[PDB]
Amino acid sequence: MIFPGATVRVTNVDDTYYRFEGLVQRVSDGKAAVLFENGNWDKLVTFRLSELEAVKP
Repeated sequence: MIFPGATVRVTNVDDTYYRFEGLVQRVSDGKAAVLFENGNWDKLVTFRLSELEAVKP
């Protein structure tokens, strides 16, 4: 149910971006590229779907 444009939260406690929320850019092969943003800072990271949970925008 995670699709491009959806907002997700990272749930893997061993990940740098644990609990960060970002926008899904693309989904393929059971993985999703997520864009995190904060002012002039941003980071694009690919996660396995099992490391992400859908949340409200």
